[PDB]
Amino acid sequence: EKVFFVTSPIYYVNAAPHIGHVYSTLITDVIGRYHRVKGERVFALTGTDEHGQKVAEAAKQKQVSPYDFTTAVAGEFKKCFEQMDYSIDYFIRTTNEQHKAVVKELWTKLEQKGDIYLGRYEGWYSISDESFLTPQNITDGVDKDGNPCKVSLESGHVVTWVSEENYMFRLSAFRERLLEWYHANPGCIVPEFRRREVIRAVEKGLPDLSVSRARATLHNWAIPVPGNPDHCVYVWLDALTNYLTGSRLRVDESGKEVSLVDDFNELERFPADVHVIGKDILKFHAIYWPAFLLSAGLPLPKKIVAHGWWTKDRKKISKSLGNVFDPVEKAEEFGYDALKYFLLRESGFSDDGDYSDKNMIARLNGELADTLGNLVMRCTSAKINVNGEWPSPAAYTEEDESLIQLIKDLPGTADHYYLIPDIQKAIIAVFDVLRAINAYVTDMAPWKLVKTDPERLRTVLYITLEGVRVTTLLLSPILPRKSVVIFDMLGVPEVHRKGIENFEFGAVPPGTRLGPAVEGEVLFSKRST
Ligand code: MET
Repeated sequence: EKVFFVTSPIYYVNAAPHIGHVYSTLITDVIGRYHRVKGERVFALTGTDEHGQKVAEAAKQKQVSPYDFTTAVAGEFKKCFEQMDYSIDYFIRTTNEQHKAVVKELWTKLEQKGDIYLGRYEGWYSISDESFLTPQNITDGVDKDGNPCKVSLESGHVVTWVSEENYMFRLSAFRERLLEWYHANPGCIVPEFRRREVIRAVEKGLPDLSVSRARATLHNWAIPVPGNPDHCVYVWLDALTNYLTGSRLRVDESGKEVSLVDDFNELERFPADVHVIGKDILKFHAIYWPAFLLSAGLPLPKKIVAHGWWTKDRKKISKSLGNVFDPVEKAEEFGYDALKYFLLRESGFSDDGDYSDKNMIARLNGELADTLGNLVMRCTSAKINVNGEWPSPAAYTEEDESLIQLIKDLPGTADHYYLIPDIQKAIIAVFDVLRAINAYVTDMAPWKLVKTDPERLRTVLYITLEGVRVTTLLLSPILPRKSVVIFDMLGVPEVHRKGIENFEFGAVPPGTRLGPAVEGEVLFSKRST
């Protein structure tokens, strides 16, 4: 029994925030939310990666001091995530003094167990990705302007040769112990094919890792290696330590950090239950990170879910090349909950998704408006629900027991998808049941039963309300604002809107009064063809 701990990756602050970071954090936010809906202590963590050469030089380009720059951008991030209506507990910055204490404390652990030694790194490097790459992983390409140069195959960004005396981590010694972990825990990297990638890599062989860099190279914009001011710590070790730092910070209601604890157990968050990340940063989390943690004798995480990169109208995203995709703007256009749904629904973690205003409307009209929207407006109209209450149900037909089974079985299958995690599958799961409820309703024809057979209408309405309820509960994390509006319409008491107990069918007693119906309001609004 522990605080469920879920992360988004801390984002480089070299440019403004955009869909990549928003999507990543939404997943994190959703996973966190669901576990809270369960009624569990949760700790969600997003943040910014502010040190290193990439950011140091991005500051230099705009021609302002990095101290000013990083605080400026971090602000654009805090603003945007605040606009997206997330429920992240704390927002972490690698410039934070408590974080340094941790980073240094972690360093010394690695040093005291003798897994750090002074060496050299002579090889390729991407500043834009802050990644060490072998000659096999680089190719010919084009300079930021004219000239021929070498680029990364992974990312297409320029690589420079580096020949520095660095401090070296014995990553090569943790190959065998990594492969046991990949096996021992064969659902610890999601999705499965990304797990096969990681194993295949570690199987080939692992070099040692440069965990320090010549102070000059970095423009002194990093964390000093303990005992040697000539060096600074690899921006990635710095960043990967964010998870441990955040696990150790007591946090006030205003959201400001108020204290760094000595030991990770004191807050019961570490090790992270889930690390949400993107495909592009897999090796750091799936190879380096566990190797570090093993070295330092800390526990390893439970799950790492890597996702893909987005597009718009089948063309990659770029502010400069004619195809932008501003989430705060599209959220203001179509609705914040609606946009989150689309992003979570349209593409699963094994896929590089495709937004378009066409499909956004298709799914908004088809699913949000027509499936779910009509269902809540039906079972709560004056027309069908003449007493504005939860009716007491008569005897159940087999076709009733049929639907009830779905509704009963739904929580458990959604629990699994949410836990994998596979948020797409979980949404579909729910909607299958919503579709099933709209069939049952069309078939029972309650509009007609209000005059023919009120004793029967009681059993239909009840099942429909309880269906809509349980489905809405399990969509809570996806549609946080709209689920509340739904629950209000239904008149579901606040105690019943959360908690594992209210997954069970029949948790709201009959006689429960519905919410006051406002005439002007709809739940979802259709858009043009
Ligand atoms: C601690 S995970 C770091 C992620 C990295 N800063 C990025 O934005 O890709």
